[PDB]
Amino acid sequence: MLTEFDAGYGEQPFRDLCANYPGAEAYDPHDFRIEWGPIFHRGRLDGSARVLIVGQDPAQHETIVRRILVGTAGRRTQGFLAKLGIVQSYVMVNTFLYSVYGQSGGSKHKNEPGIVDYRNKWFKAVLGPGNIEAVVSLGGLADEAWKAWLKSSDGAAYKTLAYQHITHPTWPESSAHDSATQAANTKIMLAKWNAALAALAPEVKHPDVPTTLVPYGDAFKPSELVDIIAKDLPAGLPAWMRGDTPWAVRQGVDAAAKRRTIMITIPDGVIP
Amino acid sequence: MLTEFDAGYGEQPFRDLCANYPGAEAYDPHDFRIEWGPIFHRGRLDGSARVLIVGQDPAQHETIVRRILVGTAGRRTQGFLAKLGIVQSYVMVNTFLYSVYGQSGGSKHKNEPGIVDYRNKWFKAVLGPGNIEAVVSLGGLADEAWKAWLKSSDGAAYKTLAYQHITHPTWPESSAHDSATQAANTKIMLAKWNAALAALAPEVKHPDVPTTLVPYGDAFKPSELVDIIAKDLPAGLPAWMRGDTPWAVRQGVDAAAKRRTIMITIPDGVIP
Repeated sequence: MLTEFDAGYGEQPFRDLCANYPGAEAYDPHDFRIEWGPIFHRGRLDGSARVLIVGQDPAQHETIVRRILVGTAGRRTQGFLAKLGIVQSYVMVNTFLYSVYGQSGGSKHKNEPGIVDYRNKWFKAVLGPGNIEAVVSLGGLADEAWKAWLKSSDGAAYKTLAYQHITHPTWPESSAHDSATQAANTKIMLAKWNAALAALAPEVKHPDVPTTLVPYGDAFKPSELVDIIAKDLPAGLPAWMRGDTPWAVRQGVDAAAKRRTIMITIPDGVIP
Repeated sequence: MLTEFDAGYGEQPFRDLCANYPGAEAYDPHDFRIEWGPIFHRGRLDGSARVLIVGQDPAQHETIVRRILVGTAGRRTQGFLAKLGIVQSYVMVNTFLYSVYGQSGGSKHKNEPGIVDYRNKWFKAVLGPGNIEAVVSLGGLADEAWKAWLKSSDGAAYKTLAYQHITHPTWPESSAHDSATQAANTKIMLAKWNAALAALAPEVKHPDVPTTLVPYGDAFKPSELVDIIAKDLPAGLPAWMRGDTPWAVRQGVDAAAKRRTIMITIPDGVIP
C-alpha cells in the first residue's frame, strides 16, 4: 500500500541553499518569471545519483509540482535515462531557477554572477560525493552553464567527467508548427540522441537495471516516454501529476493576464 | 536575505505516515476530493509545537500550497494564535485528509475506521514529544474528532490537556449572504473566541512572545488577520502565496467541470 515521495531539502548543504536563494537582484523580474518562486531540482540528493542532467528552465507544470523536468521534456528525458538502465539514480538541476520570459533570448543574462555563482553551489553539492559517472546537458544554455562550471576552480576537477550535450527535448515542437517539419526535426534529434547514448552507455557502469542499449528510431515510441516516478514528487501529490497527460497551461486574455495565471485541469478519468 | 521554509516529512514517524496514507478504500471518491491527493499538516513537526489546531478539511489554496489552513480561515486562525503569543510554535492537522465534496456534510463518513484510525496516528505523533500545552478544534467535526481521540487507548492520556472547541473561522460568511447578518454572526463568533482565549491564556506557558491578552472587538481588525509565515511553506514558494489576497479558485461551466479545475491567479502588484 506504499507510495514513495521526495522528502526534499531537510539535509545540508541543501537546506541552507534553499533558504538563501537568488531573487530579483540576480534574476531580472521582467526577463525571468521570478514571481512563481525558484524550482531547485529533481531526483536524488542522498548521493545515490549516477547521472547528472543539466536542463534549461522550468515551465508551468514544474511550477505546480515544485520539481523540474516533469512535463513532456521530462518524460522524454526519463526515457533517455531508461535506455542507460537508469531508473531512479539521477539528479537534475536547471541552468536557471526561474522560467525565461520570452523568446527574446535567454542568453542576455547567462553570465550574471548572482545566477552563475548560486548554480555552481548546486553543482558542487551534487557532485561532492563523487558518485556521478556521467553528465548530460539539455540545449545550448545548459552546455554553456556546465562549461562555465568547469572554468571555475571547483569545477576544474570535473573536466575529465564523461559529458554529453544533447538537443533540448522539445526542440522539434519549438522549431515549427507544421507536423511534417516536426517529425523530420524529431528524426534529426533522435539521431543525435543515439550518438550520445553510444558515447554514454559504456560510461554508465552503475545502472539501476543492467540494460542492453536499444537506439531510437525516427520517432518516439510510447515505451520511450516514461512517467516521472513517485519517488521524485513531494508527499501526497496525486498520480496524474506524474502521468502522461498534460494538465497545466498558462492562459489569459492578453500578455499581462496570461503571465499571472496557471490553469490546472485534472485528466479525464481520475474523478469517477 | 534568508527565507525560512518547511522541509516537510523527512523524519520518522512522519515519513512512514506520508508514504502509507489512506485513499479510496477509506475516503469515498465521490464524497471526497481525493483527486487532489492528501494534505497532511501545517506547522512544526520537530516537537517544538505548543498548540495543536484541529481543523475540518482542506480547500483549493491548501491544494496548491500542500499545507493546511492557508486561506482565510488560516489567516484568522493565525491571529487567534497570535493573541496567545504564539507566532510559530503550533502544529495543525485536519479531521479529513481531503476536501469534503458537497454541502451534504462531512458528517456522512466520519465514522469510517480507515479515516479515524489514520488521523489518530497523526494525533499520536504530534503529541508524542509531550510539549503541547493546548488544543483548539475548529468547528464540530473537529471537536468530535478530538473527543473520539480521547476515548482511544493512546488518547486517554490527554483528557487533562487544555482544550477548547471554537466556532469555525468562516462560519459568518457561510451562514448568510447579506452583510448585516454576516457582521452580526461575526460579532457572535468573536465573543465566543474571546471566551476560549481567556480559558487558554493561562495554560500556554511557553509562548513565542510573552503577551498580555487583548480581546477581539465586534469585527476582525486587520492586525488580527495574520499572514502564514514562510517557515510553514515548502521550499521556494513565492511570498504572495502566504499573503492576504486570494489567488486560487475552482472554475467550470458545470459541477463536473468545476471539480476538475483550479485556476491560479497571481495578485496584482507582484509582477512589475
